[PDB]
This record gives sequence, structure tokens and C-alpha cells, in this order.
Amino acid sequence: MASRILLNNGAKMPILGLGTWKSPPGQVTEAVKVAIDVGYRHIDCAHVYQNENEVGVAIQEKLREQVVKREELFIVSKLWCTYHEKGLVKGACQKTLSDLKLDYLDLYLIHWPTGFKPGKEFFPLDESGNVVPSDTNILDTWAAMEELVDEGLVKAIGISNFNHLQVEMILNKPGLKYKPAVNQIECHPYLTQEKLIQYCQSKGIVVTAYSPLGSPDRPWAKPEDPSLLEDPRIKAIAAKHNKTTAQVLIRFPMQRNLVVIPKSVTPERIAENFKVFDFELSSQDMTTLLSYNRNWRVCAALSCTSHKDYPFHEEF
Ligand SMILES: NC(=O)c1ccc[n+]([C@@H]2O[C@H](COP(=O)([O-])OP(=O)(O)OC[C@H]3O[C@@H](n4cnc5c(N)ncnc54)[C@H](OP(=O)(O)O)[C@@H]3O)[C@@H](O)[C@H]2O)c1
Ligand SMILES: O=C(O)COc1cc(F)ccc1C(=O)NCc1cccc([N+](=O)[O-])c1
Ligand SMILES: O=C(O)COc1cc(F)ccc1C(=O)NCc1cccc([N+](=O)[O-])c1
Repeated sequence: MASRILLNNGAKMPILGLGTWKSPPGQVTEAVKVAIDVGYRHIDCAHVYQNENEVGVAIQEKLREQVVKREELFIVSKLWCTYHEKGLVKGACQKTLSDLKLDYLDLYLIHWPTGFKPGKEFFPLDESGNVVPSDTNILDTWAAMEELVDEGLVKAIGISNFNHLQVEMILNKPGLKYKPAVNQIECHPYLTQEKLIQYCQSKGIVVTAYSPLGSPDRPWAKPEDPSLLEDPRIKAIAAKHNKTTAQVLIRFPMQRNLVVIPKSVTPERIAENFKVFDFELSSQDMTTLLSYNRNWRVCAALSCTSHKDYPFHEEF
């Protein structure tokens, strides 16, 4: 399969990237170095992950070593919720650029549609534990993102965790200058996202699947929870193809025309997870994997469920 997908800004994006949420700061530099050595050309980052400085050390060292050229890398980061204000967006992007030791990002996403009160705390709370919103709306934040393209800080802009009505709100924005290039959403066999994916693809927006292995290291995992990597039905498809369960879980979104960003800090898994370009799942395999949907969503925050822009009350 071709390694890159064409975005609606005219640039090509590698369909396989390395995730970095939860990658410890003392391990992520070597994880990213190994990833680049074994062929990864796309790294998914965020300020809220608190490890961009260490990701940046790896990127810079591989550029200095001339393992890769900057134009061959596709570096993604995200604007955190406490920076949705007009006057804060550029500085938030600049801090990410400084930490990653880059002069531009290939793609910068609104991380969540929910804006929060600015300040030091990433989740400002009231005394009952509700997140404290900011009055900013998704359209003014979008205008601020467009300015970053026009200032040369980012080559593409997009969104993450937007439901179809929130995507539509931007597409219908008066005076829209740049369409979102990407919507990055949770997607795996237990949360297959058909409706939102078809909506986005019909509008020319590329979808990136996050948590493709079900995020088994998420901090709120419970022992009894569903496990994609241990599902015997997925293991059987993997065995039939002489691949690992993770390799099937990564190839699955690729064949839906999605980008996919599995996370690992384990060098042998980083290399394993990249070995997915030389086998195909049949149409029957694909439909069988889709049949496992249970609307099982792993990534959301209870503190945000009354925010006016909370994305997951809508069906899709
Ligand atoms: N936009 C958003 O709101 C958002 C939300 C969630 C995630 N994301 C992005 O998506 C990335 C991926 O999602 P995620 O981190 O939630 O989880 P994930 O990629 O679904 O799963 C990561 C977990 O799978 C393990 N793993 C990786 N390869 C494996 C293999 N071959 N065999 C067995 N276990 C394997 C990792 O272990 P080891 O690391 O110990 O090897 C880790 O515990 C994130 O890191 C982040 O970049 C974005
Ligand atoms: O958001 C991510 O990329 C992964 O999840 C997190 C990563 C972090 F470093 C810290 C927190 C989270 C987390 O709780 N993420 C979930 C989340 C965030 C913001 C808004 C909402 N919401 O439901 O509106 C949900
Ligand atoms: O709520 C958070 O901040 C992170 O997510 C959890 C934290 C926990 F301590 C326990 C469970 C979760 C959890 O299930 N999170 C995923 C989730 C899916 C769908 C809806 C919600 N919600 O909060 O409305 C949350």
C-alpha cells in the first residue's frame, strides 16, 4: 500500500505514525529515535502530553545525523483546551515549536472542541469538580488557527474529537479561509465510527484513528475491560495472515483510508508495528472486524460532560 495520503492542503501525510501520549519522558527520546531508524516519518504529539521537549531531542538528533531530511518528516501537535483564546493561540503553537525544536509543524490540531479557562492548570475545576469553561467558540478559535498558516508556523490545520455537527459548524463558518485537513478521533474495532468517518471523508477531510489498540495503558483502565489485543476473534484473523494482533489492528484503519497512530515505547514493538505494508485484509476480514463494534469509547473526561461543546452527547 502507498505510504502517504493526500490532504486538502496539497501535502502528503504518512498513513502510519508514532503516538506519544503516556510515553515517559525518560523513554520517549529513544522511542522516537528507534521509530525514525526503522522507517516512521510521522510523529503525533501534544503540549498536554508533557513530553514534547524530549520528543524534540530525538527529532533534532536524527535531523543532525542526516538520517532524514525535515521535508521527509510529518510532525503533528495540538492546541490544548486552556489556549482557545485569540491572544493565546500563537504563543501556544510557538511553545510547541520551541520544545520540538522545529520552525514549522506539518499539522496543528484543535485538540478538543471544549475551551477551558486559561491558567496554569490544564483542567481548571470548580469546587464540585466541573471543568471551568471559556466563552470562546470553535469558530473564533478556527480563525486563530488560520492565522498560523498565514504566518508560516504550520503547513496544515485540523481538528480532533469534533462530532459531525461541530465539523459542519466550521465548514459553514462565514468567511472560512482554510478547511480542516484532518479530524483525529478514537477508532478501533469496538468503536468503528462509520457515520462520522463517512461524513468527514465525504467532505475531503482525512480521518486519523487514535487509540487503535484500545489504549490498554490509559490511566483509567480496569482489569475487566474489553481487550482488543486479547480478543480471540482478532487473534484468529492475525494467525491466518501470519501477523500479530497489533499488526491486524493497525492495518485495519489503513484499509479504510484512515491514518493511524499506534503508541509504543518498546523498541521491538515499534519496529513490529511498522511491518504492515506487505499484507492485505480481505473485504470479508474488514467487514468481520467492523462487526465487533460495541460503541465502546475509552477517551473522554467526566469533568467535561456539561461543557456546552462536549462532543459525545450527539450520536456522531
Ligand atoms: N487526539 C486525542 O484526543 C488523542 C487521544 C488519545 C490518543 N491520541 C494519540 O493516539 C496515540 C495512540 O493511542 P493510545 O496511546 O491511547 O493507545 P494505543 O496506541 O491504542 O495503545 C498503546 C498501548 O499498546 C501497547 N502496544 C503497542 N504496540 C503493541 C504491540 N505490538 N503488542 C502489544 N501491545 C502493544 C503499548 O505498550 P508499550 O508502549 O509498553 O509498548 C501501550 O500500552 C496516542 O499516543 C496519542 O498520540 C490522541
Ligand atoms: O486528550 C488526549 O489526547 C488523551 O487524553 C488525555 C491526555 C492528557 F495528557 C491529559 C488528559 C487527557 C484526557 O483526559 N483526555 C480526554 C478529554 C480531554 C479534554 C476534553 C475532553 N472532553 O470530554 O471534552 C476529554
Ligand atoms: O473521566 C476521565 O477523566 C477519564 O475517563 C475515566 C476516568 C475514570 F476514573 C473512570 C472511567 C473513565 C472513562 O470511562 N472514560 C471514558 C468515557 C467514555 C464515555 C463517556 C465518558 N464520560 O465521562 O462521560 C467517559
